[PDB]
This record gives sequence, structure tokens and C-alpha cells, in this order.
Amino acid sequence: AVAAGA
Repeated sequence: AVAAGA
């Protein structure tokens, strides 16, 4: 699980 953002 890799999550990038805001």
C-alpha cells in the first residue's frame, strides 16, 4: 500500500 496526496 502506497498512497500519496492530501
